[PDB]
Amino acid sequence: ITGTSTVGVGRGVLGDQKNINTTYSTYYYLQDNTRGNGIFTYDAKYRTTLPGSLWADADNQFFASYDAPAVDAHYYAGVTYDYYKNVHNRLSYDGNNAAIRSSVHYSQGYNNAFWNGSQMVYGDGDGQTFIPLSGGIDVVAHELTHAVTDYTAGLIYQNESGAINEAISDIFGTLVEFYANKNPDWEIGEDVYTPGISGDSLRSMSDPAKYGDPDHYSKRYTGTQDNGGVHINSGIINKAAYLISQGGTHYGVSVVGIGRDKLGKIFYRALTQYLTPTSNFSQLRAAAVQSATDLYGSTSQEVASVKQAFDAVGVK
Ligand SMILES: N[C@@H](CCCC[NH3+])C(=O)O
Ligand SMILES: [Ca+2]
Ligand SMILES: [Ca+2]
Ligand SMILES: [Ca+2]
Ligand SMILES: [Ca+2]
Ligand SMILES: [Zn+2]
Repeated sequence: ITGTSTVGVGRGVLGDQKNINTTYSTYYYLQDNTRGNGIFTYDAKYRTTLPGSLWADADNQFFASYDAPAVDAHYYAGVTYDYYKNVHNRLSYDGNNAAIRSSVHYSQGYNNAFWNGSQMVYGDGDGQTFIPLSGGIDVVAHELTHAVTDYTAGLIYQNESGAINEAISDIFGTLVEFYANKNPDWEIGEDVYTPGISGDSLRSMSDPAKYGDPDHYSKRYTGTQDNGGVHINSGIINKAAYLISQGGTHYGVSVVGIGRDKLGKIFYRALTQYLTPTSNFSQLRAAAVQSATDLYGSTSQEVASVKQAFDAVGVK
């Protein structure tokens, strides 16, 4: 809509209070004009028709429990925008400030969120397995990172290429968690998964086998479920990103950690410069080793730790 840039306030899924960029024209719209061609948040109103209606509010106050998922979808899209702009000099998901569109209240009891090729979609969950999935900054950053991947490497959402795709989304989901610096971790979806059970998560990068995901190439899933295990074989790359950042010893291979900034730079460079739609794990190692070499030189600790990390999860 055409209108005035303004600042509203509301509560997120977790009851946290935050300010949100709105646009005034009769109603206050969840439209942020401060970021590229803007960030727009829509109400799917418990239906599967997309995007639904641009989120509208009479008083610019978003404190109803109905409002909570919209507040987080809108705010965490902004933090994610800021991360790619400030840390990687990237303007929105397409590199040219494309409008970022989110719909919340998708379907009834929907225990998922997705990038549909055009926009992000968040369910409310059933209240048991999930609460509203926009509540997780790692979830919002994960789904918008699918958009980045689609406009860069274009990794095919199948087999090894699909697993790298899933891994990139978990890596950048987590680095956006750390950039926003609330209670960041190396787990995926802890904030919105199983509200009755504390301490658990959907997936773990630090120890993927905790949730039944392989942490070594030799334990890879080769069946057809989950498009050839895109959410499963992602553990092998997830664990490698974790060792590169934090270090550790895994099946007796020692890796010196180089921290989150360097991990980000290396994997962003691999994503935008070397990876292709059909890239496998082996070509991801080569891409990640070339990126560290470009950035830090062939003889650096940074290149050594990428090599030791890919060695540790059994990727030659
Ligand atoms: N995003 C993962 C986990 C979601 C929870 C399962 N309903 C997937 O779709 O496989
Ligand atoms: Ca209101
Ligand atoms: Ca957390
Ligand atoms: Ca997390
Ligand atoms: Ca839980
Ligand atoms: Zn994903």
